[PDB]
Order: sequence, then C-alpha cells, then structure tokens
Amino acid sequence: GLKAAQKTLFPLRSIDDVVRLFAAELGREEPDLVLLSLVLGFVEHFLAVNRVGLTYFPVADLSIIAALYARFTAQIRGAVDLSLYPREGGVSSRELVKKVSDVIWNSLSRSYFKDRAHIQSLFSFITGTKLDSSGVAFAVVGACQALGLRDVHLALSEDHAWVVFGPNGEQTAEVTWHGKGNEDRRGQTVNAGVAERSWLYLKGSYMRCDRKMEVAFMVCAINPSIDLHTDSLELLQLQQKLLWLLYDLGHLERYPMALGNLADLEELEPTPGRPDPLTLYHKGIASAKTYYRDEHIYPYMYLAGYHCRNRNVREALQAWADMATVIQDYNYCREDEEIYKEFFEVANDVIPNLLKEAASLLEAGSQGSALQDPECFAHLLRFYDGICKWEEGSPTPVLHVGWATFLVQSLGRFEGQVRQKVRIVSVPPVLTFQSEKMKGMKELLVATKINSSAIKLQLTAQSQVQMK
Repeated sequence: GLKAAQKTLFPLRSIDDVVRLFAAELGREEPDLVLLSLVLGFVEHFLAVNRVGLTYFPVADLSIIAALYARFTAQIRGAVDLSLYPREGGVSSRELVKKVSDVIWNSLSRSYFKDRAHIQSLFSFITGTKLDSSGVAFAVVGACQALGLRDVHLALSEDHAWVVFGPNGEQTAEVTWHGKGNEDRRGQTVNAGVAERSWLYLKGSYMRCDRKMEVAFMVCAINPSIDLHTDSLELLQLQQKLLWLLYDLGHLERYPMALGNLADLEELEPTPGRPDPLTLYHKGIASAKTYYRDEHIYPYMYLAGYHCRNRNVREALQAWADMATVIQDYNYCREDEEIYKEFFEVANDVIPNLLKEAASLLEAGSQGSALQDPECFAHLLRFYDGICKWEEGSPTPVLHVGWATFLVQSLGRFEGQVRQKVRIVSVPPVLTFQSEKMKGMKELLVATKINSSAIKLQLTAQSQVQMK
C-alpha cells in the first residue's frame, strides 16, 4: 500500500506539483516506480491523448491515483504467489522473474498496434491493457519492486530492454519482445547476444539501472506528442524540469541517452542559467566513454543531429565519422536492423542533402565551406571506412550497390584539389583506414573525375562488369 508520507502532496495541480512529488520520492531509498509511472501516465493521457475539457493542468486527485495503484498491486499480488518462489539469500530466482513477466504479458490485449504512442506507462497497462516493448520490461521491474524484490532492475541497450537480478545482480533475463517478427526469448539470458558482438546487446556495455535510473527511464519515456504536427508544451516542460531534477541529483551521470534527450529539449526551449545543448551532448559522449567503454552509437548520433539542424557541415561530418568509428568494432547481426537503417539514412539521404546545399552555397561564393576543407573530406572517408569495417566478419553483409551511387556523388562534391590534400597513410591532414574496402579504394580518391564504375566494384561484392 501507499504510505501516509507519499500521500501528502496530493492533489497535484500543476507541473511543479508533479516535480515536487518526484523530488520527494527521489529522497527515499526506494522511489516508488508504480506511483510515479501512474502519475506520469495520467497527466500524459489528459495532456496528449485527450485534452477535452483541459483548462490548465489535469489535476491528479489522490483518490484517482490510489485506485489505479490498488488495481496494479491487487493484480500482481493475486497472480504472483511468492511462497512458490523462496528467496535464497535475499535475491530473486529466474523462475520468479519469468512468472512476473508472464503475468504482465498475459494481461495485455490480444491484438493492438505495439508501435503506438502513449502505451509506455502503467496508466496504459491498467486502463487500456496495452504496453509497448520496453513498457513491459519497466512494468516487470515495477511489479517486482511492489513485491519487495529489491534486486530486480531494468537493463537497457540502445534498442532493447530486459532485467538484471540475482546474486550480485549478475543474472540477466529477457522479459519482453524485441522488434517485429523475431523469436521470443523470454526467460533466457542475453549471453548469446553479448558473445556474438551485436549492436543490440552492446558487447555487454549496456545500462544496468539502479532505482533512480529507473525513474530517469520513465521520465525519458514521457511522450509529448499530440499528433504529427503538435507537441504538448506542458509535457515538454514537465519532462525538461524532471530531467534537470535528475541531473542535479547525479542520476543522469551513467545515462547518455537521457543527456541527449535533455540537450534536445534545451535546444527547443533553453532554460536560463543551464548548460548549452552542445555541452550536454558532449557530457552524454563523456558518459558513454567513462561507463560504457565508448561502445554506444547514439551519443554521436544526437550530436551529429544538432550540427546537421544548425547546417554545421564540418561538425556533423565529424560526429557521424565518430559514430562509424564505434560501429566498426561490432558484428552486424540479425536483430540490428534499426542501426543499419540509421547509417543508411545518413549515408544515402542526410549527407547528400547537406552537401547539395553546401555546393549551392559554394557556387554563391561561401568561404570556409566544408567542401573546400580536406579535413571534412577525411571525415566523410572515415564514416565510410567504419561502415566497411563493421561489415568485416559480420554474419550478414552491410553494403550493396544501392549505397554506391550516393558514395560517388558525395565524393564528387569535393573538388579534386581538395581531395588531393588528404594523405592516406598505412599502418605500418592524414587518415588511416581500418577497412580493406577503403584501402583498396585509396587509388580512386584523388582523380579530378572519380571513376564511378571502379568505386562501385570496390564498395560491393560484385567483381565483374556486364558481359555485353
């Protein structure tokens, strides 16, 4: 049950009242994940899903929130008999974690769109019997906290969620699905995925949350979207204030994606007296380097996106090259398609559009153009090099001829005299290639008119030209 001290701030009449509740719960040894998710889901429902009747803020009455809370705890306590799963050493068993996962899973509506907005919270679970993938993982952790299972915690990659538990928190269990059309692995470890060096499991350099980081997860999970063209200003402000609360308390230190989210929010609407977006993006990169062996892609993606939006071509190219330098040490595996799509879109859409505008501006007499900067040409080359090296050793290939036309066009946006300045140096501006594909392509990179046909042959598996 909710404790008297958890009840005293209600009713919550404003954004700032919600923030005060989060501050009060974060001052406890176990912030109450169920309470906090239900509150966020309630206000997100009445600020983004149905704004009918809204005049300022959807007041959250204790009676309403307590009844939702009681529905959740009744449904978990009645379905999970702890006596069947004795806790050896004050830690949980795999069978207990599987049972909790089953209880959440089996509660969900039989058929619904899993990609929908606003199905992340326990409010969605109780009122609509709908959750998205990571929403199930979070709900399992919240259920385990409600049961007294202090060792069960959320684990997060850049594209998936599961749990850690057990002796020293060293066990892993799948508790939800990943993507669409993949085979369920609920109950199993993540060790096969770690051992195959897929992006999905980050080579083991994934987040292992404490309770405070689980609060940060639900705050990052707030979705201000009303429709394709409209966000709730109220929810953006709430999320931003909550992220700064977490930041000040130290709970974003090990959470690169939260730092990126906060930077994005500051770019939209800066908070006076706070660090700039750029500072925050760089903090997210530093966090990844410090705590995650520099094995995360999104810290660089977030930075590159900022530079791209600000048409800072040099800076954007540098950050995408840095992205590619991370991915090069992975193997491209069967459930890694989201990061393939990101690299494909950068190479084959975003970079081409950026360089097309840069070429028009150069024609109009721009100075200091990325297209006249050999260091920028080197960043483009390093981006392709890391993608080629990623492909090496991978069970599934990355490149194909549909990449080749965009490579030739992008290369060609730099005049030959600029391209000539980069010295490509071998182990055993200056650039070293890691990939064999780019090493073989070196020869082709300085001609006044690039040999398109030869580039295509070198980038792809094709080794012959047409017969006739």
